[PDB]
Amino acid sequence: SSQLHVAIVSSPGMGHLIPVLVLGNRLATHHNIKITILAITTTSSSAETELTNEEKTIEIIPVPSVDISHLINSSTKIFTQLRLLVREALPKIHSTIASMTHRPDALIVDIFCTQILPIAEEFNISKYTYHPTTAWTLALAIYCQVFDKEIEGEYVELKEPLKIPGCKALRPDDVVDPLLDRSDQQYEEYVKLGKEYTDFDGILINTWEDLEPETINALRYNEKLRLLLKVPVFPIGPLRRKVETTLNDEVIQWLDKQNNESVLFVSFGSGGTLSTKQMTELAWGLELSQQKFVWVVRPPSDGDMSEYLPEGFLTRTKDMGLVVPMWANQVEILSHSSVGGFLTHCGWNSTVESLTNGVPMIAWPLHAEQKMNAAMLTEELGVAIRPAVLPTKKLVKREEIQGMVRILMQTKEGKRIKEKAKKLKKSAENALSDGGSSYNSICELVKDIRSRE
Repeated sequence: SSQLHVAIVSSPGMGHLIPVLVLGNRLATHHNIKITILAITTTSSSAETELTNEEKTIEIIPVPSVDISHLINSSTKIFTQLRLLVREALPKIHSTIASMTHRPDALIVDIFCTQILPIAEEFNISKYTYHPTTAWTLALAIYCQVFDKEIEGEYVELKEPLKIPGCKALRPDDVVDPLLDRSDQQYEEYVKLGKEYTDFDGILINTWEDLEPETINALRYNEKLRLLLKVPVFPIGPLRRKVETTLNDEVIQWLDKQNNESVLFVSFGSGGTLSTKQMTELAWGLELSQQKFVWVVRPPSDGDMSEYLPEGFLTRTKDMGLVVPMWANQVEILSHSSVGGFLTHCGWNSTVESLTNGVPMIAWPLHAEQKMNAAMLTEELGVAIRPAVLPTKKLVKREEIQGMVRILMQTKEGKRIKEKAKKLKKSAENALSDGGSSYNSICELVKDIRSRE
């Protein structure tokens, strides 16, 4: 009777489900909320079998999408594909919710599912969107419908940056992928998402007031912005996975010998991979740095580990570093006391796993909103150092990579950057703890749900 039913909808891919699984976990930590996760999938193996609880409090339901292969081609952007899939899946999602015996009191969609909006309206459910990256990139998405109408040619071409009312100016090189090419599908789909945000009952952003106090304030009170929005923002971050016991973590038992904060963690996760030329440079610059590291490798994309590395790389670096194939327990490593640095694509979940541990960063942006994330982490916050030219524009050579490592790990500049990471970690802990802003922002989102019911 008293307890709420919240349904969170995840677009496909572990990279999208885990944040949604993290968000439901927080809602249910402090507020008597049954979480159902509608998990939009696409097709793979005999994994067509498409933590479901003893008390039925956190259930994952697979929602199998309909096949979009006939609406795409080999040159379609992954933003556009994601949007065409959710668009096409809409009836099956209409069907899932309609046949749920306990219908949800509130529906939260992730950022790639805002087209579910009519379904929530038809069924009369409170609607919300989960923006899982900066409030900055959120304010860009919303305002882009104004930049659309007042800029004539490409954005990538501009001489001066982009004035988001209230907010840091966005230098054209640092723009999100949908905005690289105005002729593309994804550009016109991005401008739409921006106008879809405002139709929800509120927006949740995985950030916290201290980290983005101007942006969040702009969102709430700017003259020019509040024309576009008219709904509240709930900064509830930084949300991310707790540390897990695992079975024989080869990397963790390595790190137990090393000295405190003396290892550089290098991983792009699943986000991405490097080309062969950029891979072998990173191999040298790590080798050259005379610096202890753990490196997660994905065979390269030019458009047995030894093969795609400099010859006898591992044989040489045997004493110094640790090379790891495919994947690692990233939250767990970043939580090791003996880790001091992190070269990362700046995916906002990886960033937040690093910050909440006071690990500073080498910002290596790759796609999506990562450039704009790597801009905040260096200019705005000073918790990271990026390469002089975004590694998407020009190769980053081993000499620069070498000095990057040495600065971060060895010098007093590195110690100050890490000092900033440890302060950010602290103000995140405050924001999450009882009475914090993110804590109260959640208790304020609950208040909104219980009000419309």
